[PDB]
Parts: sequence; C-alpha cells; structure tokens
Amino acid sequence: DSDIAFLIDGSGSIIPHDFRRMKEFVSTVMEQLKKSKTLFSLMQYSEEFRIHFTFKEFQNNPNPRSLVKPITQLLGRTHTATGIRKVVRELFNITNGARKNAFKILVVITDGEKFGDPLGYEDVIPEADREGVIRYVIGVGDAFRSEKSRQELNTIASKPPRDHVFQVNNFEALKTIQNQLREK
Ligand SMILES: [Mg+2]
Repeated sequence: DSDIAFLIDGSGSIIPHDFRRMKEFVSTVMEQLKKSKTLFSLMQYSEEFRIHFTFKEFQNNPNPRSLVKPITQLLGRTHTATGIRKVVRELFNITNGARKNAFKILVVITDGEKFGDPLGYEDVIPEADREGVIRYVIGVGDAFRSEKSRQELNTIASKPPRDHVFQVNNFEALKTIQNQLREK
C-alpha cells in the first residue's frame, strides 16, 4: 500500500562520513519497514540527478544492501527544490513502478543548505502537497546548528514539521517514523 521514495543529498558539502551515514540510514529503513506491500525508490541529487532504483526495480530486487551499496557520491551543488519536483513527477510515475491508490512518502536527506538551485521551495511544495506526498526530513551534518538550515528542514517537511524532522544520528527516528506510518 506504500511507495516510499528517498531523495538523498550528494552535493559536495556533504562530507564522505555523512554520505555513508545517509546510505546506512536508507538501508536500515528499507530493512525495517520491509512490509510485503511496500516498495522503495531512490534518487540522489546535487546539480545533477541520479535515479539509483525505481519502485519497479526494487520490486524486482528487494535487497536493500544490494541496491544501496553501489551508490557513489555525485558531488557538486545542491538543487534540493528541483530534486523534490523531479521526485514527485519522476519517482512517483507509474512508468517507474509507482502504484495508483498507494500512499506516497518522501524521505529527504540533506544538510539543509540548498545552493545554486533556480527553484525555491515555494515553487515545489504546493505541487508535492497536491499529489499527496508525505514528507519526512533527515538532517545530516550541521543541519540543526544554524537558523537557516533548521528552517530549511522545516520548510520541506510536512506539517507539523517538528513531527516530521529528525536528526540522522537519532537512531530512534526509524521506529518513531514506523509508528507514524500506522497513522497515514
Ligand atoms: Mg550541499
């Protein structure tokens, strides 16, 4: 009943240690929320976009660590807003394996520093809301240590943001999110 997409920040500001943390987080979530009728898809972004595995692909090889291990960091700039628009139109596309009727959940993993993107969040969130995409945000690095980045996470997250924003090293986030997914 659920199509859960990951939008992971692979921009150069993301330190290698943190990008690995992202991959570890993604893998654990997929292994945890592994519910028979739950598919996953992942797109990495910088100024470029890489769909690592579509829902159809996951459906063909539902092995998280197999799908995640090969992922290499793109580096470059941080076009988070464009990434969100592309996720909504591309990952949640039936030709990519996305299912009609299914709940749409997007997990954005970033340090909260959008940079270079011609789009602002104001240009993309209304569309995500209209297509029913529930948004969780996982902050890495110094995301929670600046006024700007904290608010960026809040802007991307569905409301109330406090219930949808988590720190990547809060290992208890996954079960909290899992608990919340029973209340979609
Ligand atoms: Mg960046």
